[PDB]
Amino acid sequence: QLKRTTMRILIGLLVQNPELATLVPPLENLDENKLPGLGLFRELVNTCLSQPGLTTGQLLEHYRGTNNAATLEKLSMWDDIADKNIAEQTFTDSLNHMFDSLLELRQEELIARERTHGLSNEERLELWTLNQELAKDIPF
Ligand SMILES: [Zn+2]
Ligand SMILES: [Zn+2]
Repeated sequence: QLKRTTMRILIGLLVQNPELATLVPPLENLDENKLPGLGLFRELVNTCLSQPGLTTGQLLEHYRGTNNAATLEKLSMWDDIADKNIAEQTFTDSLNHMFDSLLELRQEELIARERTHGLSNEERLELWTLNQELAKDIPF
């Protein structure tokens, strides 16, 4: 009866449909500490890209023995996301929500940085840009 969250959907859908990994943009320069589940998601995407065509069982086997194995097992049997017809649309929708979340975190970071240290011209333009566009047992 797992409740839906952005990272649960992304990781769950990827485990159940590893071919979805090809839809993910490069995540190399993201800070996994800013978003629970992001580090795991990025690991899974890299595994899938390393072995095109791998099945769900082959993906889960690669992660046997890791500290996330039990969580991926649960997401692999999570039938709330099991529908194949809407899987891809749900994946790309949730991808955008994840990056939306990172935008909101960055805006909050720049606001805090502005009070404590002030902003550079580049950072102040970034904050202005964010303000305009943002106005318009599983641990994640
Ligand atoms: Zn590996
Ligand atoms: Zn949406």
